[PDB]
Amino acid sequence: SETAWCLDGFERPTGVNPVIKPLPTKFYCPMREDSVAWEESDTFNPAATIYDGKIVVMYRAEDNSAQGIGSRTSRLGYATSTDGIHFERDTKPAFYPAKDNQAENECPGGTEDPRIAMTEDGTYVLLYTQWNRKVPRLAVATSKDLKHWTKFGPAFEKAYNGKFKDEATKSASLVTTLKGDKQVIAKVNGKYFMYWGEKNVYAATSDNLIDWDPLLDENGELLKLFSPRSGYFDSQLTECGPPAILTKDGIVLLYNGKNEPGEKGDTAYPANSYCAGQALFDVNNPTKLIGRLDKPFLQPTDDFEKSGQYPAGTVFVEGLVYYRNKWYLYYGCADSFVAVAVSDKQLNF
Ligand SMILES: [Mg+2]
Repeated sequence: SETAWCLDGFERPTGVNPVIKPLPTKFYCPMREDSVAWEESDTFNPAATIYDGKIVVMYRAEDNSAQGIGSRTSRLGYATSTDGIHFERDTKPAFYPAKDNQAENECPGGTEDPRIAMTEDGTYVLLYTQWNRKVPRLAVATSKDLKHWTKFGPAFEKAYNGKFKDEATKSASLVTTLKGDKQVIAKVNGKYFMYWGEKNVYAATSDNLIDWDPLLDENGELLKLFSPRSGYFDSQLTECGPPAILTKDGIVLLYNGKNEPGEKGDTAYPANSYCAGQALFDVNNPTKLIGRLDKPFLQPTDDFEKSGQYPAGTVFVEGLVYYRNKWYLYYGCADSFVAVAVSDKQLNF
């Protein structure tokens, strides 16, 4: 099969979704200095990882402090599961804006759209968006326990004398691999590597997981590994999803395509909807694109995927774990809920 390399075979378990919905839970916010209903409006765009024998989903939670996409405060919840479907949720968010070293970048919009991957020595590396209602910035935090976090600030703060420190950035997929059943961050040609971006798929390297250097073209502009394309589901945006997976057949990148309305999109899919795709890069040259799905492997199907805070619908893939011999894929549903799909497919390592 020409698509044998992809991680497909996903199925929504019958009747279980969504697995995380909003709740009226309160916590004392150090940014507001006030008790806030931190997950009252929408719970979506989740990171996922494995810690202490369980699946952990860290979901993007929004309060009702305003109406409109990007108008409120995002904080990350902490939910655990032993079956991938039923979650036990903390009442206090595990990650949030505060009067800390990142206050200016994260106030008042908070901390959005997390992805998590883990090093071989057990360090969780969180890539997320800082939102201060001016510029979204991709930033890095680390922890050993997913609760005691150190914030290191924007991923591109230092690179090339700060060239990109005030550019709008988000949505990063670190390269990982499986060593046996254990999913860990993997160097490519001696460097840590990630795919990142929303408007195109860009990349960056690092020696230390915190300071990242975006790949550039000959003019010193961001190198576009691939881009939105006329006539396909990913015709307006190509936005990186969960961490990438280095297999024997290439580096697999799950990503989110936004469909251009009308004839320059794929009219098989709803206008403006986000449906999930996959790309494949060469293991030795990780900027060399060697595969890309013509059609999405996941699309809005249930009513809470087809419309919500985002009216045109999303299945926004962002968390992915290998647990109890299966893949559990966590995705945002129309910027409003978290859902799971499960696959038995075994990739080649
Ligand atoms: Mg093999």
